[PDB]
Amino acid sequence: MYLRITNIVESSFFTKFIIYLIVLNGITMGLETSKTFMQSFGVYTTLFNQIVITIFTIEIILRIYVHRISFFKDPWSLFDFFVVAISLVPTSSGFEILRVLRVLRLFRLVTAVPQMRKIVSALISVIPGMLSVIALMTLFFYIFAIMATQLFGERFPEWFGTLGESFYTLFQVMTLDDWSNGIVRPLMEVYPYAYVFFIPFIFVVTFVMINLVVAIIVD
Amino acid sequence: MYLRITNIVESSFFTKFIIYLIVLNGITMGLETSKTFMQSFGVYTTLFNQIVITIFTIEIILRIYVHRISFFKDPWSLFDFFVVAISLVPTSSGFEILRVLRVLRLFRLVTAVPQMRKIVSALISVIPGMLSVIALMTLFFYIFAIMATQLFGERFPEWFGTLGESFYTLFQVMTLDDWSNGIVRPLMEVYPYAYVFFIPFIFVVTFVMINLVVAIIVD
Amino acid sequence: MYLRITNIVESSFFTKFIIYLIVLNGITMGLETSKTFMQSFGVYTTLFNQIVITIFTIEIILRIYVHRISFFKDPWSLFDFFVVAISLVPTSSGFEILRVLRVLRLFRLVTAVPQMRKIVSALISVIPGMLSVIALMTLFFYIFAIMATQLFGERFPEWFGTLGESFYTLFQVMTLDDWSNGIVRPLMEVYPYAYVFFIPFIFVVTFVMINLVVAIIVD
Amino acid sequence: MYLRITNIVESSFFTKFIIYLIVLNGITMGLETSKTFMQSFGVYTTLFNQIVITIFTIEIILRIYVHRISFFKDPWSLFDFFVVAISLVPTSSGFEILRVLRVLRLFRLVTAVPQMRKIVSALISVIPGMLSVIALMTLFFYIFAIMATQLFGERFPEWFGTLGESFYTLFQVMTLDDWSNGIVRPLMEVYPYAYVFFIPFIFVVTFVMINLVVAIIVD
Ligand SMILES: CCOC(=O)C1=C(COCCN(C)C)NC(C)=C(C(=O)OC)[C@H]1c1ccccc1Br
Ligand SMILES: CCOC(=O)C1=C(COCCN(C)C)NC(C)=C(C(=O)OC)[C@H]1c1ccccc1Br
Ligand SMILES: [Ca+2]
Ligand SMILES: [Ca+2]
Repeated sequence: MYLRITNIVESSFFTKFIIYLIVLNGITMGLETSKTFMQSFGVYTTLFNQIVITIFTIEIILRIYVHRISFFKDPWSLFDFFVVAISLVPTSSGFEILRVLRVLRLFRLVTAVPQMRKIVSALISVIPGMLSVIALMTLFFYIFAIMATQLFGERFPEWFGTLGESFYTLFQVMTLDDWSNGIVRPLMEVYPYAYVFFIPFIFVVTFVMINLVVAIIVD
Repeated sequence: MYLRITNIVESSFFTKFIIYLIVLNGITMGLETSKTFMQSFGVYTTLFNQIVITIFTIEIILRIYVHRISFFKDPWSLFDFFVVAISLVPTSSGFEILRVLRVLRLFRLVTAVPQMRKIVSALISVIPGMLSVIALMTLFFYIFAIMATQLFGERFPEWFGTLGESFYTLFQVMTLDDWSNGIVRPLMEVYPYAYVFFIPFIFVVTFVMINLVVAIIVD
Repeated sequence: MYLRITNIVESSFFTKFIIYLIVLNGITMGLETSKTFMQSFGVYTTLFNQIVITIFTIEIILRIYVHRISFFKDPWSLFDFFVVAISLVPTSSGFEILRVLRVLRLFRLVTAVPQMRKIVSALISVIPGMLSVIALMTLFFYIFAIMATQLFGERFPEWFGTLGESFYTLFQVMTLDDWSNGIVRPLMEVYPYAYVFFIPFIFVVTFVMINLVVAIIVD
Repeated sequence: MYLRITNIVESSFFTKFIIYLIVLNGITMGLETSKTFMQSFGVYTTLFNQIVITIFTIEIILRIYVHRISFFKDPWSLFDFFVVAISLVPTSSGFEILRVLRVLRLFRLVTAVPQMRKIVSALISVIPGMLSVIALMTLFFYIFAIMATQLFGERFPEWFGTLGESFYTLFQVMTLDDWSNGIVRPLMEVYPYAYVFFIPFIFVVTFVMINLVVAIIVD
């Protein structure tokens, strides 16, 4: 010691205190959606946000002292740091995206409850086996997006004028969402063979993903 | 008479008789849909229904004396109870919801044929493992629906004006329903970076889905 | 009558001739589709048509002599039988539709090639173990069509005006097809609570589907 | 050095070198999609391209003499060959589709990298397994397309006027893309029974599809 409190924080009671708080501020932020609540009780709720934001700043500080540099190879906490930090840049300041960003803290419920922690851990763990198929596909999107841009962006700029648009569109087509009547039929009014681009494209991205799911499943 | 009654409820004719009426009522309920048919034979049917509802009412009565508490620890029968119960209440009474809700008694055909009861049970048995993946997704939806209401509810109130609306819109998107031409493209015209909310959202939401099944298959 | 003919049927000439003809009649049926070809060669192919069915009908008779009672408890032979008898339907205008049912004769390619029959039969083989589920749906879809026609057919006759219409509409939403912006958002404009029919309906119809496949998986 | 040239090629510096040129070109070709960029670097990169093909041209020539008959029985190099050949047409010729086909050379990143090769080589190997199914499906699409064209093309020529269109359309219905409100329901205004073609059509293409994957799964 070193630790004078170290045993707290480690303590079961204290964390669930954070967990009990998180679900509260999470409840607050929900109610903060109602314009009616914010005219009638906005005041109870702004300070409340700050108590919780203070306590959290506190709790994070405490946790770093105990763990010294070893807290910063814990992703969950790294997450807890940046997510609480996020909630600390001011509300009516510069960039209201940051105003919304502070709701990300509600994912701390995952961070503080090992079971969600366990789930998130399970899902990310299938990612490393996939990066190869993720690598091929991204290359393909990159190549076809380019072809689509050069083949169709002059007469159809909304969908294909810029590389990014071809990416966004191809993704849509990839998601198969309103792809015939929505994208290809029109295209085909001007360029009758455009199905020769799109129909194969649809085949490949669909074939691969399917087999991708099989490889996960086959133990 | 305890044994005398018990010997009645268990006969293969009682089961077949109630089942046959179920097959019959279900047919009438189908018949009840034609307003031509109603005009001509409507009266035949409004009464057959209550005749059937009574015979069914008796069956429930008979089965409870025999089983006492063992009738009410059986999930299938409780449902049977609650389904005939709801079929008890009158059309004029309250509002015309129960009047439709009554069609749920056709779920007795599942209730009464042992082959189907097995299928349902097999099916339901898949559910309990999911409560972990179920819960996580629910938190994710809650958080994101909140970010969505604050970001998009002023200019797109119908889709996102409300927590609920943001929930609805999101599931629709989750189902990938006309999500692209229908929602994100419009959003992007006011808020050009809206693809930065939905594309990731779609990823999380589709990946977790895969894994819900993989874990089902693998487990 | 057995001995004379039998020597023709099991031979490689008989089987190869019929099959290669299938491919010929299939090539020939593509062209009938272009009115340009039909105004310039229609008379050639309407009778080329006439000869294959002639060749197929005769072929059916022989195979029946040679196989006797064993012909009509063989499904593939039975199919060709049915698929040919149909192709025997009048050329002239008894009435128009059955005329289109003739292209089914291209399914003789399935019957007559052993690799495809393996596939088809393998496929059909999956059906019996699924049927208990199936029935479940048809009870489920039915209960709901009844509910749907009573709830929505008044203000929305096109989609829910008839039991049969509601079934259709209901099949559509299961396939998840333009289901929200297309169907249920409008419903909600009059009946704000329609999501209580369709969001559950969707979980259920989807739950069953996934689980149908896993049942395929274990088997 | 008709023979001995092999030791220069095949070197670890060699293979990796061609990869670095692919990545630059892959980057510079993305830049070719931009109209702004082409203004102040077009000639710099118009210059860049042909050098790469040339080098590639040089690299393909060297590798052939080293491998002789074997080079042209290497699947990855044949691609290399032809995707280089495409790039070898002149810049300002008659068919501007070829110019666009140039970016196909970014796929050499697949043939030149065994891990890329590993996924692609693995994926294709699945194909021979489905060829019995693919022939089946293509036979099935062909049959229903014929039927569609004779059935709906006169009143709906845009969608069914011709075989190809019916193919496209049928392919569309099969991705279930806007099929109902988009394709079938309109049909039904004129041909009330069209769901009888399409709902069965849907079951079948979905049935074969799902089961195809399960076979992939078990194997
Ligand atoms: C925060 C709880 O979720 C909701 O706010 C909603 C309810 C609350 O009931 C929840 C019923 N639940 C079991 C599906 N109905 C469901 C169903 C919705 C939803 O988005 O479904 C996922 C929304 C809603 C949708 C459409 C119009 C208004 C509103 Br309010
Ligand atoms: C036929 C697609 O239906 C699905 O439910 C699947 C989704 C989509 O379901 C969730 C809702 N969705 C439309 C986003 N992801 C894709 C990619 C799948 C596929 O392999 O077919 C292309 C299947 C699937 C998911 C999980 C486990 C096994 C399978 Br088979
Ligand atoms: Ca759509
Ligand atoms: Ca859709």
